[PDB]
Amino acid sequence: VGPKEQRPRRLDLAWKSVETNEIGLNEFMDWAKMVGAEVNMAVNLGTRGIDAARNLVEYCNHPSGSYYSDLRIAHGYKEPHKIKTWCLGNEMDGPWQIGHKTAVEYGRIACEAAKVMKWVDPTIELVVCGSSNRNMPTFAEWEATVLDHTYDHVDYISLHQYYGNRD
Amino acid sequence: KATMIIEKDFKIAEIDKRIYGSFIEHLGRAVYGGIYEPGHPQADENGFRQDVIELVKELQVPIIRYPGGNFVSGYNWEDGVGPKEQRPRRLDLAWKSVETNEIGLNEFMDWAKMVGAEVNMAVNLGTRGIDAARNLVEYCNHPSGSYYSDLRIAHGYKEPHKIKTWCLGNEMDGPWQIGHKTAVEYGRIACEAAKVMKWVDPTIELVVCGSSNRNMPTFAEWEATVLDHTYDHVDYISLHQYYGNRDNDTANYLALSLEMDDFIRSVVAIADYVKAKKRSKKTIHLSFDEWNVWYHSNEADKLIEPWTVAPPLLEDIYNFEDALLVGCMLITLMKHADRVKIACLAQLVNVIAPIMTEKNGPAWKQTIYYPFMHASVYGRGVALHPVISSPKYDSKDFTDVPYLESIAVYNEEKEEVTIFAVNRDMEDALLLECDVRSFEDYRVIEHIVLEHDNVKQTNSAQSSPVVPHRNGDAQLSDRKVSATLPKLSWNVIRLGK
Amino acid sequence: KATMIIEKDFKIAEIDKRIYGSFIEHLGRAVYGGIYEPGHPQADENGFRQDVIELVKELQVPIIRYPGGNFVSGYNWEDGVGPKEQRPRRLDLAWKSVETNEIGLNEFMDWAKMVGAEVNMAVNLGTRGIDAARNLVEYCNHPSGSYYSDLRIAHGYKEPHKIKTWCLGNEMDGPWQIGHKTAVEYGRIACEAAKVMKWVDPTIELVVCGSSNRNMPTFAEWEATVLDHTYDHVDYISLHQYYGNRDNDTANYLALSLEMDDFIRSVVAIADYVKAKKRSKKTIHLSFDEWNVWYHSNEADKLIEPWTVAPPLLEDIYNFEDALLVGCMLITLMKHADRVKIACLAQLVNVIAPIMTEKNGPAWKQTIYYPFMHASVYGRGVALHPVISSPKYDSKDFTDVPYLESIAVYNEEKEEVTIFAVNRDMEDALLLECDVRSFEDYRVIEHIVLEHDNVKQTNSAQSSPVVPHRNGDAQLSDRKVSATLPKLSWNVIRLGK
Repeated sequence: VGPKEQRPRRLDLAWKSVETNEIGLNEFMDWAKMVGAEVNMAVNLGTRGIDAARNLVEYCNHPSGSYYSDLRIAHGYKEPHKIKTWCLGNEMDGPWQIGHKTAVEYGRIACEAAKVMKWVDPTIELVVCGSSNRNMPTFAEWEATVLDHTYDHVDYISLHQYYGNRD
Repeated sequence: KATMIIEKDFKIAEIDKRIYGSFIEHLGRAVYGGIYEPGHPQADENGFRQDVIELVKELQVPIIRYPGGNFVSGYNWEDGVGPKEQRPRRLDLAWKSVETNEIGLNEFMDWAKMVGAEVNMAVNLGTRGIDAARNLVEYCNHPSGSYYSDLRIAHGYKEPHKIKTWCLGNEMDGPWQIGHKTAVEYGRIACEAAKVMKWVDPTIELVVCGSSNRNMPTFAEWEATVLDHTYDHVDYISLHQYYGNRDNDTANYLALSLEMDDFIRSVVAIADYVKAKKRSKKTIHLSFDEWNVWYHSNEADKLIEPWTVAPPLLEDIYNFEDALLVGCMLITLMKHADRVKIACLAQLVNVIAPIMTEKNGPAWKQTIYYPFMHASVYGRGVALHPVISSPKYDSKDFTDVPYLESIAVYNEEKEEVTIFAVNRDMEDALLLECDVRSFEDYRVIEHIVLEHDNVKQTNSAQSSPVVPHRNGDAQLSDRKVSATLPKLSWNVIRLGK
Repeated sequence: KATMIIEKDFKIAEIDKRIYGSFIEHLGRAVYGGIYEPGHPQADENGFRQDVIELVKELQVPIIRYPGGNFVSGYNWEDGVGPKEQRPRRLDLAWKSVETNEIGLNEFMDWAKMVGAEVNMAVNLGTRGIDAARNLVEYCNHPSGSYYSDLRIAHGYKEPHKIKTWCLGNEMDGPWQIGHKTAVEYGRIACEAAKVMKWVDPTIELVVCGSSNRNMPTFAEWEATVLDHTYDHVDYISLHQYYGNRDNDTANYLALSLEMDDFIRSVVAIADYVKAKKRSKKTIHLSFDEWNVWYHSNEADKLIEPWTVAPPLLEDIYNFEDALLVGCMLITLMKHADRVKIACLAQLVNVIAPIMTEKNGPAWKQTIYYPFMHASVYGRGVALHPVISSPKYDSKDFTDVPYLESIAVYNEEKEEVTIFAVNRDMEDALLLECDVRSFEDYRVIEHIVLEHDNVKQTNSAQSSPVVPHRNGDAQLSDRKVSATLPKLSWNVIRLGK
């Protein structure tokens, strides 16, 4: 976010690419508007945590009169994005994931992130990470533990599945 | 009388030269007044003491661990790079000193280059974690075209440092450590740090922290748990050990290398337990990345007031018997060349060091400099398995202590065989006979001896009564080397042709 | 071509003769129809087959594990003692057989005495626990003057059996085991059983259960936990391993001893990890108390209906390649004489066995009998460290497999050196040259060879095509023994003087 000359070039470790950040969340919201879609925004719970989660909700959803909401206004977006549905991280059970967490570690951070996000904006919904797929050795055990930690604060649990005709 | 077989075909392993490594921490006068002293008449254009540079070069130290040690666990690497006016003064909680960060990692790399050493760089896993670890690898090793690599270029270092071997934190099991972690907490963060560092640069190697010493209540349990968490992502596990003669029992003191031997075997066993538990084809080796005599300066250190710059901490003044024990420790590393691949004499300058300096004044060699120098210079090649028969003795803490501690190293390229030997006998000479039928056309080049009548004799800036001579009597006749090892002596018998 | 140095002074350790042990379970026809067959023409007045007794004596088996194995985990020792009329018929759930208990422990001890073997007695820690453990030690070992010792006397056995070495249960990690226990559950009960057994008789030694197999999901973790719970009270940890050639790949099959070597090294590492964790001075050794080829009889056993008496279970008929692998396994045990102190060929009679019987008929020697006999008879003394240079091959599961598997054993009292050697090569002879300089005045006594052109050839009661000959060409010349090891052969090269 903010002026392009101040956006850093980063090493994206997920896909081993250099990410320029020439597109960030405000430009993506502009694109989504053009195609008539709302956005299901994911927050980083790999290298980051609860403070970044509340601040991003505030930046996106709080109208004005705080540092992060007034920042979004300064960046050229007077009206809040008012994002309804958010993902609490991504595929956190994966040994290939940046900042992988066990089901307990993830459940705990997701619970605490969910709380602060909803205190910023109680209209939102939260999605907690399921297993990366049905074949994970932690399949089902993961979902149970994660929901045990987050149930009262979240709305959905995720599933991921891909198929292929390799034979 | 003792005997030895010296058979080319009974080999332990090629010695990894990194067993002759060392270590510099931002501790006391190791950096400030040690390697770096801008006011000194013999300082170079960048403030580095040229006399110290020459003393390190003569040791041929291949690798130096940096910047800690307990210091790293509270250190921010960014505080020591870039223009000096923007580097903050910090309270170093490890050594209760004010660290100016006038030396940071780029200046240390410049120093290391001058002494011909690569750097074994440690990352902070005490107050910091995985993000700082990836960014530091990127800063050091990624060529260009990212924020951190281009930052290093801007700071005046166009070519990457290309650091090969990194430490995942320091002594994290210690209750005295900044950001101490349990074995599980450490295993987990080390695993995740290892991953991101290797994704930045897959050519690197990683060292995971062992116990701070063999006496920790979590000893062995720690290593097992840590390796269980990190095995597939790391390359070495570390061991630390210091010794001291706090009860004036020389016989027992010189036997302490047998304990180091068992310590090594124990940690090897743990690595091989975890290898089997994981069904891994990869073998983890050992980095003995702190070892030395350390005890003499304990009481003086207790009087140092906190929050000075470069206090005179850990300034052990070593004596002759300390040199003998260091010699036994070196032989012990060589005899584990199959599994100990890196070792660091802790530390290189001023701090429990073979090299000592005085402000605006001379640099000089402690007693321990000599066996270290001999092992480093003459101990490259293949470590051979000794089948020794030696007489033995009992001490307070040890039974069946051989008077003879020895090994031979064969260097095929130089066509040399070197026998390192300590005679621990406090009263009598030891008549060593080595069966060298395996080596044809070899002769004795020289027999170096380090001895002194008084085991408590030290060296100093003023005078060095403890120094090697080359009047050993080793002789080679019908495929037998016969040598007289004086009482309480370190010996280096060099053969050639 | 291959070379080998046979250096007197480069020694592994004295071989404990108990590495030539075996094992009889109440399984199939091992007891009923094996050691014990009333009315057999060769049966003695106690019903034991004399022909089997002689075949066992010729193997010189020093120790025999009994009575299980999976059987012991559901067995009540009291059911097999006292007057036969009061012994109950039980459902043995291990092998789905009706056990009559016509043989119990006192009759087994009578048999063991006749073959000159001590008994390694196993206790039930599946359905039973510490009380039955102490009571059985008391029954067997306490002289008199207590209920259980006087009971043994009343049963006809005045002198105590004085059993030295006891197994704390059987295969307790196995999901197929009666009263399976987790490593913590097993460690705790084994600890508490060990204590009470040694309080009855402090002269005993105890063996704790390892993993039932290298492939168990709890492998290595199990041993570490179990030893963590039992270290101070026990003496050995067990390993079990079986092999088979289920994909008709001989070259891969003969390399399987490299896996056994790794398994042993792995379990030794675990013991030494726990030793260090405990700061113990005691070293735990290994009892390899089940090992063999086992696979031929798998399909046949599936047809056996439950609840018969003495069914023909596990009746592998071995072939020549099986004997070669057995030879490689024996050499592997000798190579680890320093830490493997007991081993048991599983099992001794009928069940996966070197000795097979027919009812009212003959007893005969399987292919595997021969290498076992050679190893037991000629492999007493000190195992020497093998220094060998052999050509090598790759197979499906193994890389750098040496064509030569060999070790020499030096018996100083007999002034003999025995070289055991397998040539795994499926096409070519190996020309072995052994440097015997350290054995002045030794000559070749004999060179035994087990070879057969068809690896799938078996022996039977009617003929034995697979038998040793003494036409090996080993010869001494200029301090060097040269011997041709035929393709796919087991070789015993005996030297003396």
